[PDB]
Amino acid sequence: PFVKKHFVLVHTAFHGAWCWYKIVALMRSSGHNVTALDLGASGINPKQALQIPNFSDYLSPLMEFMASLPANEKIILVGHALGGLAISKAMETFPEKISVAVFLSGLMPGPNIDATTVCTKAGSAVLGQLDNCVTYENGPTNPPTTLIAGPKFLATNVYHLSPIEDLALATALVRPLYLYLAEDISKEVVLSSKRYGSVKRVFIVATENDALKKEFLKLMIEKNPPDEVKEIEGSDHVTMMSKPQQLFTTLLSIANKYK
Amino acid sequence: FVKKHFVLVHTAFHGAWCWYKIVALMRSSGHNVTALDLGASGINPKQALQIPNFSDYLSPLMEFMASLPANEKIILVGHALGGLAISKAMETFPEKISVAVFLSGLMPGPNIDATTVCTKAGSAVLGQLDNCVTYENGPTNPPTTLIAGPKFLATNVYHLSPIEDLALATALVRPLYLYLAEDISKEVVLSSKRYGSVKRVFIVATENDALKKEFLKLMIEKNPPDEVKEIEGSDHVTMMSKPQQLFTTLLSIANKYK
Ligand SMILES: C=CCCCCCCCCCC(C)=O
Ligand SMILES: C=CCCCCCCCCCC(C)=O
Repeated sequence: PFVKKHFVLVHTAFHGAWCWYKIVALMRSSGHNVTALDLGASGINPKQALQIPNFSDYLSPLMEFMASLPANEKIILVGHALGGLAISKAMETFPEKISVAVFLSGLMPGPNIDATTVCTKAGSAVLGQLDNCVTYENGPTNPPTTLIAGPKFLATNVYHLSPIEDLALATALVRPLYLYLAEDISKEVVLSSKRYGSVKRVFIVATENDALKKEFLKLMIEKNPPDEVKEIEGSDHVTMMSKPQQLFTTLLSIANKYK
Repeated sequence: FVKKHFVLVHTAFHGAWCWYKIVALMRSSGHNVTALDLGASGINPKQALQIPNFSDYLSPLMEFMASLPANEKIILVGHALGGLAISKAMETFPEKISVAVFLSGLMPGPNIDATTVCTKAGSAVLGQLDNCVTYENGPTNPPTTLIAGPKFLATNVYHLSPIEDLALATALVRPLYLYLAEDISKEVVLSSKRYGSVKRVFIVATENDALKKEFLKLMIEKNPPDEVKEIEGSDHVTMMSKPQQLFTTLLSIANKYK
């Protein structure tokens, strides 16, 4: 008995809706509804990084989408890494519209390990890594304005287990990420047990993730326990690129279990 | 093995991203490749309304061509609408191009000009299936931009390509400013001494469109190239449906016109 479901996919830093193309295809092909979103200044979003210094505007595309969702319609919300922040806010704001939330190697802050804590730890693994660089559109007196992912950083830390053509796709598509202030992030993402915590949650681990160490990972899982943790072996950070079929079946299974 | 430099130019709605399979094959084989985004294409910062003049659309390529030291020749590949862009580049920097390749591209010449090839190309897209136009200059002025619908992409463009590539494109196609024939005709002027001096190869690649193939045959007849090659089983986006074949063809062309 087929039950049509609605998957909503949220990308990580530098990326956009385009990174899910293999997953979007498998979904639409099986009869499910899927929405892959471009966050602020991501993918083909019209905004430029410098134009959106407020974290609020980076998340607006998902919040607007969440608000426009029809009555009584539930979705399986999936966030990849940094996208974890975006969906956490969506969970806190519209808990009743989310069947189950999935954190794919996602930043999963909780009441006992706030957003800024997770953002600082995350920042350390990206800033200064290989050829990644920052800009100073506001002068040396102020914090760097944006972060730009380098091709070597992508090939080594993110796409090391993915098809080489996927690496080429990424280099031609990744955009700068405005370096949002922790203070601003801390005010936008505030989670409570009664709302955020009432949403079924599952975390997916990428066994060969070289972008986000398992140390930091186990920390979030331990300090903000999900309803379940699943693994995907042989996957690098971008599971949707390196292990698409496995991620797809894992998502259908998760969808079925929490419907 | 002589290292070479391939410069790829996309067609309407697309961007440098559509060449990802070809770009991957060239880098791994040792060659250098540049996949550019034209104005308001791919991740180019401009929005269609900001580039109402065709010159604005071509700027990323003209700009790239100028930065090239005359001694570093390239193989310039233009796809479909991209044919107009490389034609302009052929006229301005003729000596920097070893050979110019038109992948089912618009190939205007002295006998069949830019406005002619354009009007024809546009009739195959405007009003087709779920495509639509916008009016940012008011309801009384001609439409400003053309947007590619997903059904049109599935049926008329990616019909012979992997389903994921259709999904990829639906997530990345951007609007195209509806340039004026008058602007285009004035921007794309070609002369036998410059444009005509560049080695030119046309690649035929289309499958279930007799009229499309006819139009393509009309340009080859009116503006004869130095050679015509063919690729079978390709839909509109050969780089998606027949990657390995397109790649092989490009290397062959490159090794022959050093
Ligand atoms: C505190 C500054 C905000 C910037 C957030 C940096 C963290 C991004 C983590 C995701 C890494 C990736 C390649 O997906
Ligand atoms: C004078 C009209 C110029 C605008 C014509 C736009 C149509 C694009 C045709 C090329 C087909 C394609 C997208 O590959």
